[PDB]
Amino acid sequence: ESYHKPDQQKLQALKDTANRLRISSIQATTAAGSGHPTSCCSAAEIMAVLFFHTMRYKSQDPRNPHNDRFVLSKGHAAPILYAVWAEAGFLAEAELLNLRKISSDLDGHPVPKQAFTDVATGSLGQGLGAACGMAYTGKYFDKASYRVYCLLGDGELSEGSVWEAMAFASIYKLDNLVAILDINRLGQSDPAPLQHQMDIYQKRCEAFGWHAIIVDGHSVEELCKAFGQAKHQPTAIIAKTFKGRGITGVEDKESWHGKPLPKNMAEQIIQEIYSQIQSKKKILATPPQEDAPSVDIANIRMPSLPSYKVGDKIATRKAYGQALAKLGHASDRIIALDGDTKNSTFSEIFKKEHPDRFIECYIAEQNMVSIAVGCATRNRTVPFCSTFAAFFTRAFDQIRMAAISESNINLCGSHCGVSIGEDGPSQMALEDLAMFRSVPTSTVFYPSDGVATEKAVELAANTKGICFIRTSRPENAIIYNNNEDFQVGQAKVVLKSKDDQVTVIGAGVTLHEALAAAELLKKEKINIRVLDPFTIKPLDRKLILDSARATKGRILTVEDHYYEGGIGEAVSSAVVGEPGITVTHLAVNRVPRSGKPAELLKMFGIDRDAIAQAVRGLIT
Amino acid sequence: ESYHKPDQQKLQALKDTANRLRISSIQATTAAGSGHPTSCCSAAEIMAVLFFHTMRYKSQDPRNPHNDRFVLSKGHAAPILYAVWAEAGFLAEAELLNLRKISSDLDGHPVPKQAFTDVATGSLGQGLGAACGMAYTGKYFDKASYRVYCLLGDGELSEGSVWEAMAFASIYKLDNLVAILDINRLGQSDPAPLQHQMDIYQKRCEAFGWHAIIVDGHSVEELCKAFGQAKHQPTAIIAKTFKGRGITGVEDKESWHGKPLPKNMAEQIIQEIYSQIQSKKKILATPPQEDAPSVDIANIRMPSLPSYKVGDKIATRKAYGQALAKLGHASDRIIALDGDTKNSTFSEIFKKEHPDRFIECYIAEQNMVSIAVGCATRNRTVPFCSTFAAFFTRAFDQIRMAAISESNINLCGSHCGVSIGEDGPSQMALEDLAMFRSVPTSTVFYPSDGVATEKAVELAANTKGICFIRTSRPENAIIYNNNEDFQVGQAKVVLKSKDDQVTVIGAGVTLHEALAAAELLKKEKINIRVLDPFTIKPLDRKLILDSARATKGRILTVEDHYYEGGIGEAVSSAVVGEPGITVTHLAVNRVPRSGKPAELLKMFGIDRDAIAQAVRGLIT
Ligand SMILES: Cc1ncc(C[n+]2c([C@](O)(CO)[C@@H](O)[C@H](O)[C@H](O)COP(=O)(O)O)sc(CCOP(=O)(O)OP(=O)(O)O)c2C)c(N)n1
Ligand SMILES: Cc1ncc(C[n+]2c([C@](O)(CO)[C@@H](O)[C@H](O)[C@H](O)COP(=O)(O)O)sc(CCOP(=O)(O)OP(=O)(O)O)c2C)c(N)n1
Ligand SMILES: [Mg+2]
Ligand SMILES: [Mg+2]
Ligand code: NA
Ligand code: NA
Repeated sequence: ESYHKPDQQKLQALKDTANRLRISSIQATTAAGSGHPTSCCSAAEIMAVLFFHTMRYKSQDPRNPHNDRFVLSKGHAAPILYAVWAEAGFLAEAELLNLRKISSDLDGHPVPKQAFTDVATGSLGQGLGAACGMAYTGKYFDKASYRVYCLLGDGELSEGSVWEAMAFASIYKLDNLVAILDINRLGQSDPAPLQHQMDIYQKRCEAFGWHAIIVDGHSVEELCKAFGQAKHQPTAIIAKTFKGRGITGVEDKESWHGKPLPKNMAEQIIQEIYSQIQSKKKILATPPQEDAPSVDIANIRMPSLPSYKVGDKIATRKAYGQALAKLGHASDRIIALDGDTKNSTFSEIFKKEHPDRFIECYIAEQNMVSIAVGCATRNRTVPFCSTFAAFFTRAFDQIRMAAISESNINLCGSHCGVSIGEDGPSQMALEDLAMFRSVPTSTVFYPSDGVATEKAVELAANTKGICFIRTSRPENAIIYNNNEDFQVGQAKVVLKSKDDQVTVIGAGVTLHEALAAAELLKKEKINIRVLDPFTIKPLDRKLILDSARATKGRILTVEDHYYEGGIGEAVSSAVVGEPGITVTHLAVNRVPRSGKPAELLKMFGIDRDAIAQAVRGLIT
Repeated sequence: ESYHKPDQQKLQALKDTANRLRISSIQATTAAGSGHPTSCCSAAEIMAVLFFHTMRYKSQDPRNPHNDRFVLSKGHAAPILYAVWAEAGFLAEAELLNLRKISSDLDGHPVPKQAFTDVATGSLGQGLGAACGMAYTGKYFDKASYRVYCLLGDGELSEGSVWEAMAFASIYKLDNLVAILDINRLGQSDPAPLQHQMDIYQKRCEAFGWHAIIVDGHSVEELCKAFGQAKHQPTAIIAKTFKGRGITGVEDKESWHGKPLPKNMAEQIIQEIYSQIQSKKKILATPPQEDAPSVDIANIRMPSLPSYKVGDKIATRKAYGQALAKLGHASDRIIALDGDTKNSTFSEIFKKEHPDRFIECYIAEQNMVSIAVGCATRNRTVPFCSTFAAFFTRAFDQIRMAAISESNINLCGSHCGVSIGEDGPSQMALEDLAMFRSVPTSTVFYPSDGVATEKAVELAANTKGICFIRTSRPENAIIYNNNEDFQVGQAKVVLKSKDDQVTVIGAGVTLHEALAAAELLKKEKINIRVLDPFTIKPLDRKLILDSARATKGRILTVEDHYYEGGIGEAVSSAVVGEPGITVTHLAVNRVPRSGKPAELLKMFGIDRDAIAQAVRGLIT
């Protein structure tokens, strides 16, 4: 479809639109008493041209799967996003004045309770990665005509996550993706490092494989032309702008970031801007080509029960890869992402079987999470991203923002705990339960054998929110029958007798250490109840307390994790104040070191001998 | 001091050294049964030339403050680091064979229990940032002649944190810093994206402001010359290498990352390598110019007591900046870092008073933490880095690694909780207590007024480990006298009577909400004990239980944080099983939204009215 080269009246209408967007941005933030009108004003021509010349979308159905996508990476410009959706006819004009009120959904930064928002972007530097996932999905999965546009600030470009996304887009030839850089010279508290050195921005973009075009970001003409032209590779529109453009006395000045205009000033400036608008008539949005496919919303089921054998030995990391590949045969919705760790997480098994649905993300965990979030938007795919659980700490802000984005992504982190052995602490996840439990939409699976792992993968696929599966490096015995039923929030009692002295709660390697402790203790005529949580969040409080009441009130938790935020604290918080109930904890008390897995479990006090000693001390 | 242009015999000795380093790397990893000899072998000429031609250091005193610094960013090449320190005479040869044993300190990745290691680097992409802090310190603080050298992998370059460091180094003109890029074509599980496209690496480095030199990384001559030449700006030595160089049959092959050679193969390959060594005589290290200044190790004390007034209103974020500036007058060791948030965290006050000791880190939280870690190495400075607590989640892996690095850094995160109001959840720290409590070397301060904030800054300065100070946006009343004594692990009872019904534990805004609840409740003839923890980690368990025993065993915790990993869970874990003790929690149960601070405290159930209702329900 041809570029429509605008006439001078269309160009004037785009200028008028940009100026209306400035006025609203000022009105809304002055009404709120907070916000970022100067950050809106540098972007006003960009927004007018994108929404009212370049992009194709259903104005009354912002989530429509055929629409071009727009990602406001510089999310503090939210008031101008809201203004463009009022200009397009989706939002009521009057509602814009309710910015940041508890009575409104026009919140301080964009969030997906808004139909026109797919991802929340208030934490800078994350929007381009989500946009990359949207574009990858458009080109390779949906195979549709929609384009993806992402608006970034210049200060924002200091975030490394942006450059991971830059590199991803050129690796994967995302010629349907456009990044618009609002080079307004200034960040929050000082000039951005490169200021108006447009040539260095261009060199950086080009060095990372993008087609880079420098424009006057306040020229509607130049913007129409640069956006109109497609682009064989990801394209960066490097827009020279002025912060506070159009606000006399404030344009290009420090000390105005995140500062609203006082009422008296807003009124004077708005009259100035208004004087430059030549018509009140609004431009209409133009709709998309409807070529996005249907996607299935049904439950995704494993094609058969697990086929392990009780007593065989397999690491849950390897069971994860097996289970994920298996599930990929049941549904084309499943996609897998990994950060150059596929041979260690065993996501390589999925790649072997389903290569078209595997995304190599390289050593770039931040971006990997953002790609997954973008792929999950509009329910287009069901992503599973993997790396070592320790390296998901590199992506915690992306995970945090994924929950604010109401995203349905699945994360599998391997190599938990000291039981990995010889690599040492840099590779050992000892804080991942703390991390993921603190994510408000999370479900935390900690499968203890291959059967439980397969069941966790299936359950995660069908569970909303941030699903985390903690996998382990040691081979451990299969303990569950293949037809054992598993559910979110349902634990399992894996050993019991009527004379049990203590309820021992373990998971992964420490479950197996607890079972081995039970055998040690049998020699002493001491029986212990052993409980496998299955999910750490939510925790089966009922079965834990029913168990504890059968074992003189006594609970011992043992975990390959630090003391804070893990299993022991979850249990303690669940049962505190319950009459007659006591909880004793065994966990890892400090940064570990290299050695054999069994040696480290011993050193850090979480192996079978440590468990047996704690049990005896409770009995006395 | 002149470049010493080596003769052919010195060059042959450097080749011999490189080959000895290969042999040891193989021997050690084969002995261990794990490790990364192919990653060592690509770097062997680089290591030989750096340690035995270019760098200047005391071989018997690796931590000496005058020494050049070397940072092994690609930390899985640890065996070749160990080998070079044995070659230099510091380590015993025989100890190299004890790699990864629980009986050795030659662990799988480098750690600072090793004298020759300043920062732990097992999580890729972090070493260059630490090296930047070392170089910044050398040039601007120590004003010394030492240089800083950092060896990176090519896959590693996919991490965004590397590019933040690249940009930092050119902003700050770190002409004493050299990055060596081991472009061996391969990552862990596939070729690195750019493979041997040396020109694109050069363009990326140059676009980020570095002087970039492409070399044959297996030519000792070319390396000597490129390292010899200083360099007016940060310099990237872009070394074309082959993974597994020198291992016949393995050089340049996939499927060998992190795979040790079997014994039979190691023996054959070592005989091959050994055959190419022309002399056993070792080269000696060359010592540094001793021009690093003395640094003071004494306690750092505030120059006076706090000068607040009880009843005056100040936000703890603003008290932080005031206190940090004050402390900077007492000692030149204090430095401040911030990520383009200085006007919102109030670190701008320190910048105003002590500009030479403020480091603007721009919107790049990962790198900021790494700069701080590097500045703290060898005790050269006492860093305080600040941003919003929510954005420290962007740096969790750097923080995690800082504890593995035994680093003494101070972090102040503002804008905690829903009480920030209108910006919404992207800015709200609701998981920072979970995060920082899980860091094993951490001390977590949560000051509730300006006095407590000043005391926390002073205590943090003098406390080892990862110190976190949680600051808040609302102005709240000063409640403490200026001469109130504060200590790590000591809480305060701020309201009590002999007829108290409940012990209410709050902090920051929720302390003030609890005090307001106490006034509400007085109307009903209900008294409550109110306790301010001061430190969340470590928690004053004794005062909490003594308090609870005075209030019928009843504890209510109220926090502007999610339920998991915060104050309520810390308290529950501390007191679980204590007879007669109950704990009830109020926290934030889901992702928040925009509104006024008081409105959000109400919506999320943590304001004075919520507290008063929970107290009444306990009494019944
Ligand atoms: C990951 C990350 N780091 C730092 C920031 C902080 N930040 C921004 C805001 O958080 C808005 O999103 C900031 O304004 C706060 O709203 C404000 O500090 C609150 O102030 P208070 O009243 O004191 O509480 S925006 C920003 C600068 C971005 O510059 P840019 O990319 O050049 O964009 P421009 O605005 O010029 O177009 C910074 C540092 C965030 N959010 N994320
Ligand atoms: C932040 C981050 N992300 C990913 C990785 C993983 N990783 C590396 C190791 O972790 C070593 O540090 C990895 O080998 C593990 O030791 C190994 O997977 C364990 O295997 P197991 O036996 O299955 O348990 S190293 C690496 C590739 C680096 O490539 P490069 O930069 O090009 O360096 P080169 O080796 O060629 O010189 C990856 C992905 C880490 N660590 N950090
Ligand atoms: Mg800007
Ligand atoms: Mg490599
Ligand atoms: Na899910
Ligand atoms: Na400290």
